[PDB]
Amino acid sequence: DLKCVTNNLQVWQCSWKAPSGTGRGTDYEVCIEQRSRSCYQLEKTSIKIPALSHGDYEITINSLHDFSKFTLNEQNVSLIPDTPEILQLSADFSTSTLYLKWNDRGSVFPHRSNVIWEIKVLRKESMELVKLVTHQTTLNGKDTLHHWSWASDMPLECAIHFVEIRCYIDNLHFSGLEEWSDWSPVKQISWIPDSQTKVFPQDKVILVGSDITFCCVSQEKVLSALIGHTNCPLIHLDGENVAIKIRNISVSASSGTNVVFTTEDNIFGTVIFAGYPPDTPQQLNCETHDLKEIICSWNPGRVTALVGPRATSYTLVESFSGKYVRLKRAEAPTNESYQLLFQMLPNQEIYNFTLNAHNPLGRSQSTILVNITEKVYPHTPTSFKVKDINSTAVKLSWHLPGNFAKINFLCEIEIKKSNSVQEQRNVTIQGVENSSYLVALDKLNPYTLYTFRIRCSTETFWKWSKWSNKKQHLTTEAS
Ligand SMILES: *[C@H]1O[C@H](CO[C@H]2O[C@@H](C)[C@@H](O)[C@@H](O)[C@@H]2O)[C@@H](O[C@@H]2O[C@H](CO)[C@@H](O[C@@H]3O[C@H](CO)[C@@H](O)[C@H](O)[C@@H]3O)[C@H](O)[C@H]2NC(C)=O)[C@H](O)[C@H]1NC(C)=O
Ligand SMILES: *[C@@H]1O[C@H](CO[C@@H]2O[C@@H](C)[C@@H](O)[C@@H](O)[C@@H]2O)[C@@H](O[C@@H]2O[C@H](CO)[C@@H](O)[C@H](O)[C@H]2NC(C)=O)[C@H](O)[C@H]1NC(C)=O
Ligand SMILES: *[C@@H]1O[C@H](CO)[C@@H](O[C@@H]2O[C@H](CO)[C@@H](O)[C@H](O)[C@H]2NC(C)=O)[C@H](O)[C@H]1NC(C)=O
Ligand SMILES: *[C@@H]1O[C@H](CO)[C@@H](O[C@@H]2O[C@H](CO)[C@@H](O)[C@H](O)[C@H]2NC(C)=O)[C@H](O)[C@H]1NC(C)=O
Repeated sequence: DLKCVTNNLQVWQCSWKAPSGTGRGTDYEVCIEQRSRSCYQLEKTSIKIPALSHGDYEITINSLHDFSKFTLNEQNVSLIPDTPEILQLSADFSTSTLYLKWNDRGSVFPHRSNVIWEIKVLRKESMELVKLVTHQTTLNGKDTLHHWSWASDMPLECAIHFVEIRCYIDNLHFSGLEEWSDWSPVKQISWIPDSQTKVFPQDKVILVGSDITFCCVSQEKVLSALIGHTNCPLIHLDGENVAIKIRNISVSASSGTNVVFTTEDNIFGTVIFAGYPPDTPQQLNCETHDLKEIICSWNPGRVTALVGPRATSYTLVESFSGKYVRLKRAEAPTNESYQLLFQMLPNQEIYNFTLNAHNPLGRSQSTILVNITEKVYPHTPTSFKVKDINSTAVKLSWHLPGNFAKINFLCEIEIKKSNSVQEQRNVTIQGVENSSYLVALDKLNPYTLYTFRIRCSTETFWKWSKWSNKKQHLTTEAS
């Protein structure tokens, strides 16, 4: 009943059967005959002989007295890897995820061989939760450190979690059978009940239509729990501790849906918010009243169903300039659409806008490049009259705010006769200082119950302006 094993492809640690004819406490003498000629003097069963890759052996055993029918051979062997050992297991309770780190002792293992790690996670010694398999190679017999994490489906607070690990080493050039290592000694992480919250998780957020479980630690029996008028069966974890699985979570209200666990005397609970990420900002356009600042207005799409301290946030970043601007919003006192302001940079005249949107569930973006000039929108004129030199027609003078000393206009002036006709004419004027302007007409009918009206334009092509206060100051008719 002999047997040979090995943990390094280098040495074979054999151990034969019991005694045939001699009693207990006998010494032994074994020899190994292949090509060499070395013998041994043993006191037990094991022998630990050098490993023979390709080649046969000839093993002679003697009982050391009252002899011995002991003769056998050796070719392959049986490969049992050195039981791995967990380096350090830790948790991030906020995200309720596990961190494992161990070191394959590749260093004490010769050839580049492939290895199979198997990680196992139990929630209570018994129940099995995740089962991982990664495959790789014993890196040039160097100790290589491995990392593995997992975000539990249940909060790490309301149940103990053990984690073991073992491996399989397949060496392409080994002939013996290759068995699995032992399971790494157990490494567990349990939370010490030390808080106010007994219900997990607190005030989380999830994509509507997802699945989620809720913890509840306690020392007094839990009678029942419900989401919203719902009453979920109780999953019985370990000391009158309870869990509840929830499926296809539905859109929460402005205030997150509630989850209450209830006991004999008291009641506990948390809240949950199910919404959507933000929609890609639709209809992103940036115009300009004056060539000083830009107005990028946009409209959000689907309502995130998340508001308040988790209302979707917007940020306008400029490509080259690098300047940005994160608009903070009131708690929805805006209506549907909203905009933001971006001060023009001197000597730019082209902006590569990208409106960013953030949300505790997702992010979106809509970018729009522009020639600020081609996108100008003048504000309506102000405070103008109708006076001139003595004769002929009238010389108008209008006031329009901003900075346009650089370009020209196409302010079309409409002249309306005595409640009948209205021909059209336009005179071009350059940009002046932050002040009024001075135009001109030609040969107009003195009085004749005439009326005026004005609307502008720009050298660049875009929106016109709001009409101004309609005036009808008839100069002199009889003298
Ligand atoms: C304003 O528009 C520009 C467009 O101009 C750029 O277009 C890109 C595609 C490239 O040819 C670049 O040379 C032009 O200037 C937006 O450009 C964004 O550029 C970044 C570069 O970091 C792109 O991301 C990159 O993507 C590659 C592979 O996809 C990665 O390897 C890089 O690491 C990097 O992540 C990005 O796709 C471009 N944006 C989009 C979505 O078009 C620019 O983003 C925008 N203004 C800003 C700053 O937001
Ligand atoms: C998740 O639920 C929806 C339907 O939700 C409904 O409205 C809720 C507010 C609540 O009152 C629920 O009880 C209601 O049932 C499921 O939608 C159906 O999905 C099937 C396919 O799965 C589809 O054929 C039907 O047309 C859908 N019905 C409609 C219009 O809602 C959805 O299936 C559930 N989640 C999953 C993945 O099964
Ligand atoms: C490797 O070597 C020994 C040598 O005895 C193996 O024993 C042989 O096993 C095979 C398969 O069972 C048989 O066909 C042979 O008859 C056995 N002996 C001979 C002739 O060599 C042993 O099973 C192998 N593995 C171990 C445990 O080392
Ligand atoms: C930004 O837009 C303006 C308007 O298109 C550009 O200025 C014009 O440039 C063209 C050359 O293609 C000239 O013919 C026009 O006379 C210019 N407009 C006027 C009258 O001011 C400007 O070049 C654009 N920015 C850049 C450099 O791409």
